[PDB]
Amino acid sequence: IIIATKNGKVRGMQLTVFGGTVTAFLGIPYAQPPLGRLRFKKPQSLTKWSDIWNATKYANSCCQNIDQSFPGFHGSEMWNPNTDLSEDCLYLNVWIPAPKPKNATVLIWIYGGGFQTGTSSLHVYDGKFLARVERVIVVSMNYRVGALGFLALPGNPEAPGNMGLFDQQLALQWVQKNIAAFGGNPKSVTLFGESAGAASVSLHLLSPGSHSLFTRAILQSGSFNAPWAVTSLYEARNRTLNLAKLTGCSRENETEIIKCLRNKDPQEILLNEAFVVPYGTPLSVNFGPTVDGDFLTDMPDILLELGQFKKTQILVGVNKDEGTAFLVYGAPGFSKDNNSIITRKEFQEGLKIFFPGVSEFGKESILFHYTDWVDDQRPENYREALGDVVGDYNFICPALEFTKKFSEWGNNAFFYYFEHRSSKLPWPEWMGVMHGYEIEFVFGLPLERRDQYTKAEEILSRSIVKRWANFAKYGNPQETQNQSTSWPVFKSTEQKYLTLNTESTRIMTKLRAQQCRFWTSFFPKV
Ligand SMILES: *[C@@H]1O[C@H](CO[C@@H]2O[C@@H](C)[C@@H](O)[C@@H](O)[C@@H]2O)[C@@H](O[C@@H]2O[C@H](CO)[C@@H](O)[C@H](O)[C@H]2NC(C)=O)[C@H](O)[C@H]1NC(C)=O
Ligand SMILES: *[C@@H]1O[C@H](CO[C@@H]2O[C@@H](C)[C@@H](O)[C@@H](O)[C@@H]2O)[C@@H](O[C@@H]2O[C@H](CO)[C@@H](O)[C@H](O)[C@H]2NC(C)=O)[C@H](O)[C@H]1NC(C)=O
Ligand SMILES: CN(C(=O)Oc1ccc2ccccc2c1)[C@@H]1C2CCN(CC2)[C@H]1Cc1cccnc1
Ligand SMILES: *[C@@H]1O[C@H](CO[C@@H]2O[C@@H](C)[C@@H](O)[C@@H](O)[C@@H]2O)[C@@H](O)[C@H](O)[C@H]1NC(C)=O
Ligand SMILES: *[C@@H]1O[C@H](CO)[C@@H](O)[C@H](O)[C@H]1NC(C)=O
Ligand SMILES: *[C@@H]1O[C@H](CO)[C@@H](O)[C@H](O)[C@H]1NC(C)=O
Ligand SMILES: *[C@@H]1O[C@H](CO)[C@@H](O)[C@H](O)[C@H]1NC(C)=O
Ligand code: NA
Repeated sequence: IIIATKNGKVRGMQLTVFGGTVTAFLGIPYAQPPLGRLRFKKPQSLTKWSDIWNATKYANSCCQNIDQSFPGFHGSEMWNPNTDLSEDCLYLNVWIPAPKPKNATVLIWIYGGGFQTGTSSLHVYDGKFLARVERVIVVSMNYRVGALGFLALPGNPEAPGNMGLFDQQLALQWVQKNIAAFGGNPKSVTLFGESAGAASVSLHLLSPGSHSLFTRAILQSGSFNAPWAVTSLYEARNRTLNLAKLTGCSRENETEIIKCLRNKDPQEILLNEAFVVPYGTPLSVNFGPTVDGDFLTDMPDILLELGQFKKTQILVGVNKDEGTAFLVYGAPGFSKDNNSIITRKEFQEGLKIFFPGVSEFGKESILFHYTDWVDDQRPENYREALGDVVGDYNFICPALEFTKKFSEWGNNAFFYYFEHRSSKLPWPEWMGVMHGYEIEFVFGLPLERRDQYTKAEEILSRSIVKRWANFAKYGNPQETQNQSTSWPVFKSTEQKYLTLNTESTRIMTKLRAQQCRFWTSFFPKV
């Protein structure tokens, strides 16, 4: 099958899924390759072609540093890129149901990776189950990460910042101009993303240039008000200069700095990225979104507080154990290979690692709030406290504050709390329901019975896929047929959320109320 797009014809491939057929277009380009004089610049328009483009295999993933903290360990390496790294990586993928739909709702996926890593060709990001089972069209794109995507000299168009976000935005533009030719409705487009991807989705809610490119939005374990998500103009400039010094590109004319960095090999930029910050944590975002004056016209906390964003429905949620994954990447006493029982002194050492530029009193307040033991004789007490500190501060409390702030302006919002630790995961049990552990359930991998998942997990993923699809089509994430718990809207007063698990789906209220009042009200002062 061939499809005629605004820039030329493209050829796809057929996929047998669950006794049916999905058509896949892997690797359509959506911008001029950002090479040479184009490195660090906004993505440039793609000039037509007269031939048939073969969209039949995933394209190159963008340049990035690979995670090698556990070589040969599937739990980390399944997130490493699975196609060639290259600066020529501005490509996207399309999964359309067969037979060609007539006006299908589109789901657009934005992967995370701390704004430094990630790629849309990962196995857990395969859109074919969602297209087969729910008849939505799934789209995903590669966008530039790290310094190649977010190096910032604010004002200077040679390196204005936010290039990865403008990559995402240009791919959404492609969906507006082209997806009807695939049988999709450009007027029913839902963005969804996880971690830095979720943060990216929330920034598309703020950026006026994105407001007409999508309908609704789904935020999984991530939002732009998280402490890691937005870099100040101060830090962005300092870090760009630290990178120029690290590569001998230090000049006085700032444009001549950008020209000097353009002649460095992609690798040489990648190797020095890590050292532009003085103190780093497992959650560092060396090069990330900034207030560029273009994509972000003001500091996003101000735009949230004052209601400056797209008015629409949102679906937001978090996992029970967001913080645990990061503890084995540097906290003393922790290991994926033992139950990581830490002492009080090890907990305090852990805080120094995750809170380097915090005052001494700051660290003492975290200690005080989180070690008032109900039972001090539990040896996992400190182990669990440090995970909860990292998870509440970095993910859960910013997600709730974003949802409260957002709903206060009249829009329907739905909040979930994902608490299933799946059956086949390679990380140990003490890490619980880890960051990223819901992606496979959202994409419907447990719907594959040969994939070593339990039956309860197939049921959970089936219900989640239905709710996500109903949210994208209708703005309302119910499973209306199989006698399911209704999912109430999240209001600022009552703060009802839905829990997702294989046992009992429950309505609860005011998630982490005492912990988030600490982080969101007391702590930012320090
Ligand atoms: C495809 O459907 C759209 C309408 O989509 C629905 O309405 C949206 C506002 C949004 O809520 C979606 O989730 C819905 O599924 C049709 O749009 C109409 O287009 C005509 C042009 O002929 C226009 O005059 C109408 O005002 C539009 N209706 C709207 C905006 O509701 C569109 O034509 C459909 N196209 C095909 C080929 O089926
Ligand atoms: C759990 O292991 C940590 C990490 O130690 C490493 O991984 C282990 C699985 C094993 O292969 C060790 O030999 C490795 O060093 C242990 O913390 C270490 O403790 C030693 C003293 O025994 C100390 O010298 C190291 O600096 C520690 N390493 C770190 C990263 O803190 C920890 O003691 C183990 N915990 C439990 C409860 O068994
Ligand atoms: C891939 N991997 C990773 O990239 O996680 C980071 C790394 C740095 C971050 C900095 C700030 C904010 C969030 C960050 C997240 C994480 C890492 C820990 C837990 N499993 C396994 C390894 C992954 C979860 C995941 C999967 C896809 C996208 N995201 C996260
Ligand atoms: C693009 O692909 C064309 C056809 O691909 C081949 O034929 C189809 C029917 C499938 O079986 C497919 O897997 C085969 O590889 C080629 O003829 C054409 O040269 C390709 N264009 C390139 C490589 O630039
Ligand atoms: C950048 O930050 C580093 C670390 O804080 C510091 O040493 C340096 O003075 C800052 N400024 C410049 C211009 O390098
Ligand atoms: C910096 O370089 C640019 C690009 O060549 C040039 O237009 C500008 O005059 C230079 N400015 C200074 C102060 O050297
Ligand atoms: C509803 O229940 C039936 C069995 O009674 C099951 O096969 C089906 O997939 C379920 N659907 C959803 C959307 O959960
Ligand atoms: Na209550």
